[PDB]
Amino acid sequence: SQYDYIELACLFHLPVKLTMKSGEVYYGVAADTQRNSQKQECIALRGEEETWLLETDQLSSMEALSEQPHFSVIHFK
Amino acid sequence: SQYDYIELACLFHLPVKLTMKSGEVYYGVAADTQRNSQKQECIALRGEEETWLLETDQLSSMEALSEQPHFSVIHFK
Ligand SMILES: [Mg+2]
Ligand SMILES: [Mg+2]
Ligand SMILES: [Mg+2]
Ligand SMILES: [Mg+2]
Repeated sequence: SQYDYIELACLFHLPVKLTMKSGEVYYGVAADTQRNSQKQECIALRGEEETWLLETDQLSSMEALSEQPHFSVIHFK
Repeated sequence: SQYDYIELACLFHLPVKLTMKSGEVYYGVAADTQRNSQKQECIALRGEEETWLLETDQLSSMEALSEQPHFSVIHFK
């Protein structure tokens, strides 16, 4: 069917590179999905120095930073 | 879910103090995960003058040498 690769990255705490529709890039460990204070759906990404709540509606791509069988680069919407 | 702190240390190239089950201590920068020539899973630790392939099965503890929001210490076994 249809795999939720965001959910799967969080389930396995995968290291990922996230690119936003703005073009900004973030690197870190996929921690969890949650809503931010604005009630927008987010992925919690634990980066080197801080954790970001990044809106899933604003994701352009998610890239694996490790070898695993699930994905290399996922391009969204 | 459970985090791979060896993977995360290498992802962010964290400075770490590694204590082996022998009691030997190594300091350096976490570089990469790879198998050694004996096919054992290792962390490549870049020391001051050389890089060591240290078996992950032989790790006792990994201590942070920098303040960061991932760990101060990880104990194995
Ligand atoms: Mg939205
Ligand atoms: Mg750094
Ligand atoms: Mg010296
Ligand atoms: Mg072994």
